Amino acid sequence: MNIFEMLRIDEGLRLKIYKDTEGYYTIGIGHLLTKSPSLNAAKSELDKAIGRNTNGVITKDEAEKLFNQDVDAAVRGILRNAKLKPVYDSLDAVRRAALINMVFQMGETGVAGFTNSLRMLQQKRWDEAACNLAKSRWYNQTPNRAKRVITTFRTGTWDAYKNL
Ligand SMILES: *SCC1=CC(C)(C)N(O)C1(C)C
Ligand SMILES: [Cl-]
Ligand SMILES: [Cl-]
Ligand SMILES: [Cl-]
Repeated sequence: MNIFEMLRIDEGLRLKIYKDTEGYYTIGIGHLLTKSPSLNAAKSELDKAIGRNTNGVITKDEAEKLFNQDVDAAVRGILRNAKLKPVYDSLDAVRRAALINMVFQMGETGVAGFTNSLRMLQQKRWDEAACNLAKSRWYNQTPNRAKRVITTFRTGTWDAYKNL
């Protein structure tokens, strides 16, 4: 198991424009196109992201290319962020994947806002971090995914993903 397989499970794969859990236009493996209500604005972002006239449909190769770029960007965003980098540096390889997962889903700014949870993770207080992470809109809006990510932080294993 690794970060790519992990996010593929959490995000799924769809080759036509769709609305994510928040109702935002998205495509591929959780690639957010726009927060704008307009399907035309989304198709225009998609064409720009892909580099051709897509008409809202992409191939699997194209979805996987956006995915590679998105995972890379999330990692580089953690490493350049002053609140995230020290947490990331403190963690083992499995829990690092959990942090990347959160950043991929909510962005660098959102995760940097979990000030108290980040401090507990850095201190390696795993049960206490898990309880604090669950006191969040994130957990309340997407409970099954949040539970998988939180269990990964708690245990340092891939158990929440292995029967999937
Ligand atoms: S978040 C810690 C916690 C409190 C209580 C309601 C007693 N629980 O069942 C858990 C362990 C979730
Ligand atoms: Cl998704
Ligand atoms: Cl892009
Ligand atoms: Cl969920």
